[PDB]
Amino acid sequence: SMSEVERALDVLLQEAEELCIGSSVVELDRIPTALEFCREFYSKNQPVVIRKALNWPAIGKWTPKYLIEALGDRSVDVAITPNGYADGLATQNGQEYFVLPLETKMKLSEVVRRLDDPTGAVHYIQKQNSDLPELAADLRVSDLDFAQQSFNKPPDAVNFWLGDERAVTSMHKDPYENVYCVISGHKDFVLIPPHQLSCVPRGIYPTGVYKTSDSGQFYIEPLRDEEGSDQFTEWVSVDPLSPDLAKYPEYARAKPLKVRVHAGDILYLPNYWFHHVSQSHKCIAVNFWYDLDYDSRYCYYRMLEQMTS
Amino acid sequence: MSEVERALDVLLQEAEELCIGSSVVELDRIPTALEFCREFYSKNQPVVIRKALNWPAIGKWTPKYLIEALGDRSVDVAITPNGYADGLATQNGQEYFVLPLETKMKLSEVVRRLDDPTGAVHYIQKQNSNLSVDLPELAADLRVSDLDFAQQSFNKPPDAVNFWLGDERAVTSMHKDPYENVYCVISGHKDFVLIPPHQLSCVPRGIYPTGVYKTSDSGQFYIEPLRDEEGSDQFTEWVSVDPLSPDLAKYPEYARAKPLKVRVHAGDILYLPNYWFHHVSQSHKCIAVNFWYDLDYDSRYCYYRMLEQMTS
Ligand SMILES: O=C(O)c1ccnc(C(=O)O)c1
Ligand SMILES: O=C(O)c1ccnc(C(=O)O)c1
Ligand SMILES: [Mn+2]
Ligand SMILES: [Mn+2]
Repeated sequence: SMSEVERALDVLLQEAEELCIGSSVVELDRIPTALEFCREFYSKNQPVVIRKALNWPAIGKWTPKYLIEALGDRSVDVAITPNGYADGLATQNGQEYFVLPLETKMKLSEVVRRLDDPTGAVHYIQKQNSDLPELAADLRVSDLDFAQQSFNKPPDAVNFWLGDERAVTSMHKDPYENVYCVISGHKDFVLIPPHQLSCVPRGIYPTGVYKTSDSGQFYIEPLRDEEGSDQFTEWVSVDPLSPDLAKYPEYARAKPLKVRVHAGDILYLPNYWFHHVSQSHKCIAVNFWYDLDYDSRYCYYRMLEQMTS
Repeated sequence: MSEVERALDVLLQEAEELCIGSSVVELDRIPTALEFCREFYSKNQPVVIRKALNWPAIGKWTPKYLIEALGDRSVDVAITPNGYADGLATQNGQEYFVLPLETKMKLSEVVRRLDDPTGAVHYIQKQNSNLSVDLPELAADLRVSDLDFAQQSFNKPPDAVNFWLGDERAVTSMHKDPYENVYCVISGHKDFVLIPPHQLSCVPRGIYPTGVYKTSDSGQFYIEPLRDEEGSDQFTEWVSVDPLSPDLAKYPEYARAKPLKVRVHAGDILYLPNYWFHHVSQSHKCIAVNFWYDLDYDSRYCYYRMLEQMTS
């Protein structure tokens, strides 16, 4: 038999199984109305993927070469890793850390050159925007009103991504509503619903950052507080691509959803959904992050965090 | 405190600090379907809209006009001695959950009994879609299309439409319904006390023998316990507290609860979201109608079932 907290958790999971909560990513051929989106997806905290939804100029024009021609081969901020796991788990001297990317700057064409070398380190570009007007002129952001009218606030962030196939984003959650638009290539998402939290292994790890030495080899440097001892972070311990079900029995009761998002597709990723992200080589994407509007679901989720701490 | 009580403390802290289910929103104008979906339905948040309806009914529906328009036909009426149909009452040392005495009588007969201050409490409260079922001719004095602003968020027709006409002594004890509720007062006013689902742990609940009101040959009311052949009580889980006069010594947990009071006048619309606890009083001969819609399941319902397991 099981504990009191575990009886409560089991009731949650059984009720959500019977009702098939978060059991499928809805597939749409056409952009829904603002009301359809509010009713069927936003208010139900439910992912949706809209196929061939966008006809943006970008979708054709945008490549690394065209971006170099357009942006004037500017200097950008790029994240670098030895293993391709920025914000991810890595071992050193037998200790598993949560490591942050080595963040540096370089010329866009140099980034492109370093993307074509399989032998080198893994690079990805994540630009946190709000030349740049020229780039914004290749996008019809109004096409996303159907979703924005549900959130009733402007994008709190608009990110541009250009990255290596080797760049894998490990499973994590975000306090945002997320509208994701692939421009070039395809992005693979693995999604787990919030309420399955108790089936997702999480641990506490010393946090570090990747650094190069004089010789150019990578190591992990522990991160430390204002003055004194180490810093920690809580992070998903399981690998969705190859779950070790022996080490993590409970993960077998989870139900991950797999969705591939192609150029011209839209993916609504609701707030606090677990996701793991892969992509094709030199995939380009832009996504819009909206601050969430707190409802009782968030409070239940905080409670669930407390129960499964 | 235990792990479960710690988790419940988290739930209540976050909800209180984020102003979740913390008030009834007043509007003077009917929202748009999108506004209603975003601000009230998707948030499971109650809202009252003042002077929202201009139905013919709001002018004309009285005891007399209903006696005339319905040809003084016979109707279902719930009767109690204390005014608590489907409520708790004590007898011979035992607290029972009591079902009302249900009978049929002429509409004019009911009106005569509402005019008796000393009589038993009468209430036309059958619900189970008694307006569409038993009173179709009244439907022409309403305009259900005016509720489209909310109906589009439910995306299904009303699964029930109820008609209420009761005594000021007829009080409905606190309970929850598996429905989205659109409440339209026609005459008089209705007083609601509301508590959000996530405060379930602040609401005491008990298992009670079930009974039903009966009269003796002399006309005295009494509770008859409901039992099967074996002599065993059939039980009902019910809210134990009286929102009007809470007994915080008996029920300390109700201290952390925050009831919301709202009076709904003729022409006002109240949206009572699914599984919201509600207690209902009314003015004398208040007339109301309301529309029940089956709820659309999401993870909140699973969390509420977990909350019920956590507090039993
Ligand atoms: O595209 C990504 O690599 C990525 C990484 C982390 N987060 C997100 C997101 O859409 O939230 C996307
Ligand atoms: O108006 C009432 O008396 C009443 C009683 C019980 N329930 C409801 C309801 O609208 O759910 C209304
Ligand atoms: Mn993310
Ligand atoms: Mn009710």
